[PDB]
Amino acid sequence: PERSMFSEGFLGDLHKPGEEPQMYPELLEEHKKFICDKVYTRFPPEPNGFLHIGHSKAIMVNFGYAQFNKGNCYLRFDDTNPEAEEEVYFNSIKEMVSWLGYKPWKITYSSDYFDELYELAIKLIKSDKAYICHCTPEEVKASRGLGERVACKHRFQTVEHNLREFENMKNGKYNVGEATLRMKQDLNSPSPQMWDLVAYRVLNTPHHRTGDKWKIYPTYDFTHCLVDSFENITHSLCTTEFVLSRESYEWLCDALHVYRPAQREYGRLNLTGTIMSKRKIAKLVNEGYVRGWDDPRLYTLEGIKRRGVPPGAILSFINTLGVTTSTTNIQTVRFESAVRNYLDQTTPRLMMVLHPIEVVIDNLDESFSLDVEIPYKPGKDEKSMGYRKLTFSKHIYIDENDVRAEPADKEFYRLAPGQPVGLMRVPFNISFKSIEEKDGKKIVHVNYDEGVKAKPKTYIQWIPKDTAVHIKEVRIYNQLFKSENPSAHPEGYLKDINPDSEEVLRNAVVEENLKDIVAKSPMNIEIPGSAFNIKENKGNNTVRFQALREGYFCLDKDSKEDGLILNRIVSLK
Ligand SMILES: O=C(/C=C/c1cccs1)Nc1ncccn1
Ligand SMILES: [Zn+2]
Repeated sequence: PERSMFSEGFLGDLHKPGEEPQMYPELLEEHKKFICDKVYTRFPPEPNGFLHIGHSKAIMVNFGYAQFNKGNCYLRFDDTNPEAEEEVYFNSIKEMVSWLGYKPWKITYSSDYFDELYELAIKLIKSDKAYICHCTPEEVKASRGLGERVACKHRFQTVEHNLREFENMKNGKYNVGEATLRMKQDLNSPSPQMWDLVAYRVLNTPHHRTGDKWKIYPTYDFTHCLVDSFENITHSLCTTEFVLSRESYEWLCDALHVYRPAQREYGRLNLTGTIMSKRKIAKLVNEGYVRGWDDPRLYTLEGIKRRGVPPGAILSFINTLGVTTSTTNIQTVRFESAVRNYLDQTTPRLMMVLHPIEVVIDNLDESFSLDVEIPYKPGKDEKSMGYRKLTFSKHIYIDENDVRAEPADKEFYRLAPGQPVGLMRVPFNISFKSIEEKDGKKIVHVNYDEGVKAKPKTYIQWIPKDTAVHIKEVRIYNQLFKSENPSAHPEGYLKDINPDSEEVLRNAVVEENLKDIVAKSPMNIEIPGSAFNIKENKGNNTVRFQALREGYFCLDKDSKEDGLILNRIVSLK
């Protein structure tokens, strides 16, 4: 069957809610009375960019564990750092959580706790566990041993001197960088994540949610653990990148006599052949190598969604990988295989011709009409998706590569002189007659070999000409880079772009019944017995189908009724 990842490995061996290891075990009664034996997790994306595919593991681990155990999961924006904070990041994050079929129990912000965090900075100062430093960034490197660690004169300032200076920082007394608030931890400890970390930095800038009220803003080292305690996070799950930071994490809570959440780290998801440098990908969008942050060639969530990948395929893929402390190293070919096997089960089959050539069946009359009924998914579940009718007549389209004017060879099974080809779901074959040159285009004349039972070597797809839908653009996508390590290219990652990563076909046609797939979309066909049957909302990305001999496609963001634009999700293979 399908073994869930939440009952195995890293997630299946986590503690029960309410049994988080505490230095002071009496801080659980106020914690237990809030959780009521429910799991409480968080998702804390920083809203200064788009989510890539790695965040889908962060989303699945945190919302999925909360949902698997009938608990709750916060959607917490980590707007600790005040900047321009463009609203599209906040929306895109919300949409990508909702798109993956997870509903947050409550949407919160890190800025929501600036008041409570300022009170705990005083308590830490009053506890002689912090101090204000006026050191330059070069000075603290020497005090950290850029070597032998030495203390600073500020560390021995009286408690009342720290209180006096911090109230000055609050009221915009000093400039950016000239004054900090460092935790008084331990300099003999070998962990560099404990060499008097900065807890508050003076910024004197407006925050998009709080404005000019705050002139000093805390750091990540101060914010993560304390906001987890405020929201009674039973399991605070993050990537193994911050495993050394768990000492300072647990330190700050034990230094303030607050509930100490359990930070357990999992290995992040690393796809081979992916660059994660936000600046590098920014360079691509600006110079035009891709047509937006949601370009179907990117491994950002918006781009993967626009490529046409169904959300359930992503989750089904992360689940089969599992979650351990070991960081992965998965080839993108295994990701495309998962999406391919998912669409094989959940999409209807349509007839599309990418490089059409007009066919004239000479021996058929103009009034001739043979209705051919075709199921949307031939197989064990035919009657579930329904049937459709195509009218076979004198004028049809087939693919240029399915007809050749010279006799065939051992590798060519399609239309040729002396070698008839079968038309899908059509009783009898068509035989080659001649090729007419007309209006620049080529027109193949055939006979319909009616009444003669002869097995063809293959059956090709075809479109009725009179009711064919003409597609403005079909975009065939491949890997954006030629190699699996673009940053290691001797001439730079820009010199490793795949020029053929996007091919735009201008003359494709598809059968009329695509209009029927749009009307039934969002279709949301389910994989029996699978736990990853996510229902989607309306949108061109949900209009998915398989072109019977070409691959899987969907409607792009830019598609309209009088201007269809298709994306090739993944090859047929
Ligand atoms: O999509 C990204 C990276 C996306 C990011 C979003 C926000 C910060 S990085 N990288 C990629 N690399 C190789 C091939 C395709 N895609
Ligand atoms: Zn100092």
